Amino acid sequence: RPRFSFSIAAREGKARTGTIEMKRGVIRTPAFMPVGTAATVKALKPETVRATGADIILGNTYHLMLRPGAERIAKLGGLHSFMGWDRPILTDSGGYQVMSLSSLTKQSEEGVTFKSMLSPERSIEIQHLLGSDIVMAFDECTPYPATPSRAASSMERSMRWAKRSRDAFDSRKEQAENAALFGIQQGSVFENLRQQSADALAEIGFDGYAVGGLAVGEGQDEMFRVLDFSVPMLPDDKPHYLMGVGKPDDIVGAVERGIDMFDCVLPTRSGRNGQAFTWDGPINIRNARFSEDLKPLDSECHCAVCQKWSRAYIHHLIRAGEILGAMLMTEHNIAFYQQLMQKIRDSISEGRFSQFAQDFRARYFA
Amino acid sequence: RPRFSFSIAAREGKARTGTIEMKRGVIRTPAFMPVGTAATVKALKPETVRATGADIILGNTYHLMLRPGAERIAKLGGLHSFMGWDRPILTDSGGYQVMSLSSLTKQSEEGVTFKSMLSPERSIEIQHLLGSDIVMAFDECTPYPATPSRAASSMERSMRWAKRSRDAFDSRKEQAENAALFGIQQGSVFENLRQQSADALAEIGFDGYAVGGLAVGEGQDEMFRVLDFSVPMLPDDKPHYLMGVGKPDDIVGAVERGIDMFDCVLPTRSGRNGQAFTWDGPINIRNARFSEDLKPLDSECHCAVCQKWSRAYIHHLIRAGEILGAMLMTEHNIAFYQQLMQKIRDSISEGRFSQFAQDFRARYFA
Ligand SMILES: [Cl-]
Ligand SMILES: [Cl-]
Ligand SMILES: [Zn+2]
Ligand SMILES: [Zn+2]
Repeated sequence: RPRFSFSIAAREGKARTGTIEMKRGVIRTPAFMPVGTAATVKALKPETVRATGADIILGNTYHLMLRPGAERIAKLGGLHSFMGWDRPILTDSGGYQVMSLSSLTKQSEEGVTFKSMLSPERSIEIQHLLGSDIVMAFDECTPYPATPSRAASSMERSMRWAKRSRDAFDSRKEQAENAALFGIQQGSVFENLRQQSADALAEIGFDGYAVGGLAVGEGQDEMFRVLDFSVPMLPDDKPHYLMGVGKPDDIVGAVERGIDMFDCVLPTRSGRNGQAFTWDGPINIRNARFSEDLKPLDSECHCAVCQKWSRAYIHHLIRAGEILGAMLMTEHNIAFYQQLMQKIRDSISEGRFSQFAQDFRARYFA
Repeated sequence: RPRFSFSIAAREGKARTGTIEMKRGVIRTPAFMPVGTAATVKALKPETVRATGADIILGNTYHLMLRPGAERIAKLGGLHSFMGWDRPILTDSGGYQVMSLSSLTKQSEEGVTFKSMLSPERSIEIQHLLGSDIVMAFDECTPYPATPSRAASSMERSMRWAKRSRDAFDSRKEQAENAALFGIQQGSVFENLRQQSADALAEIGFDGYAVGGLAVGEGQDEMFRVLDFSVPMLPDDKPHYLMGVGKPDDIVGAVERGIDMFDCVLPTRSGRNGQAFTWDGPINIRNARFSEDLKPLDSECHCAVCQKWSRAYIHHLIRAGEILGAMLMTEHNIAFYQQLMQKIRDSISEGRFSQFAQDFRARYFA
């Protein structure tokens, strides 16, 4: 396999389906990436992640650079070996969580200093030490809402940081030859800033383009409005990655607007909290109505959990605080997300994605 | 298969190896039973429990009679169906944990009343509703130390309760025809009381005989001293079950004294707390010395954890509080216990158990 090759096999409107080929494996798109915080997809062995259909996982950098440390992971053979996942890993830059999770942060043009310095150069180096396959440029995730002036200042700094990220990645031969680098479009909800950001990123040149700054509480209508004008600004022939999204209906609508890749903690985190996704909408398995329900979490789901255990049993486990409850809910939810992506890919390939989206919504929101 | 058949295939001194055949499966003896609290072996799917080599698990009754409730489990199809374990389950009577975990307990000849009535009859009924394969008679676990008078009074009540348990079990045709009933020897550390208890139990007649009251903080020397005279008092041709034991060296010495069955929470509970069993003794994986150790938990262990992950990774997971850490430590520890039992069975079958016990101790305590 090549370092990186994205091929589009079929299209319907703005939606696309295809593959990314990388040295460590093929990624089917549109793709959902389960999130690995701290070198684990919470409550799942990697073989179980793979059994759900995942082709790639996201590794959070912020936690790993603190514990166990990036240099330590490199000394131990890299993240893939360490956690036992041998397929592609996309790593975030660490910049978003440094702001969310640190104390006493101090921002400058050089980077961010924080207490538990992270610059573009150090972020790219950390991602190299982890052995990331898809490296994210280091940027500033603009708060929402943002004034036009502040959104512009933040986007402009992020574009300067994108060039620094590109140059740091290219100056490390092993990384440049074996990994890919994605740039991140910013600009808040403002069309002119989104266009300037797209133009700057395309001039630098990246292997893929993320739409940043949209998992920030703005609501689906506004997110879709921004995607409507933002995704067409990005190069058509490269993957489009919507960071931090999202709920099933967010994914469907984002694919309808040209997005190829997704990640979010919802299936894992909300699974451990008792929320199970089904084709008829989410359910909270802790509800007393499930205490004697012998049906599986979802009546059509093909996952191992739905083949073997009832709602009543999982209700009991989650109410009791049992680890197996978290394991089963997470496996089912990640499997549900992968089945959603498979239905999306198949429907685009067959020219019936518009109908699929309509049928999906009618049933999910009934 | 029959309802119950215990066959001894080989013997060395007081040690025995053989099989218990029951409707739901064969149990190889000496046997270690992983403990299922609240209808789950904590942090493991049943298929993983089986992959470690377990033939039978122990279900705690006290928790289940409270949550989800025995009648509810019966309505849902029984414990086996509920949790997805189709092999034999031994259930405790609930009497020990009612004393440990309840408030405002009130004891009488009829049974025990408590706040979150449990009589011999109700205990046997609960175990029936769960669908237990091996039912334990309801008894009083005598505190340690106990005066001779108090040990005698408690043992005498337990023998009256053993007869009530026998009669309740026999009066339920489906239970009598499909399950087995074990009686529990009491008498604290006193040889004369242990003999009276053995005689009373043998007169009633049971499918197997437990040695009760020895997982109570008395120390290994005293436990072994009591086993030395207590196990020969029980019928030779029936299984001997040492309840609540124990550490690996406790198991080896108890087998040398004629015990066939064991259960304890040590491998599961202490696994979640960071203690891993190895042929060279236990280690605490949280210790900083393991942070860069690429070896598996144990250098000879055949378990899936030791084939795939390093000490350094599991150290990281346990320090981070990650669910996968609990999963991996528990799988390894239960696998270690099953490998110990396999080595015990093979060495007795080959007439070299005395040498095995000596070699085991020399290395485990080096
Ligand atoms: Cl998560
Ligand atoms: Cl436990
Ligand atoms: Zn499922
Ligand atoms: Zn192992």
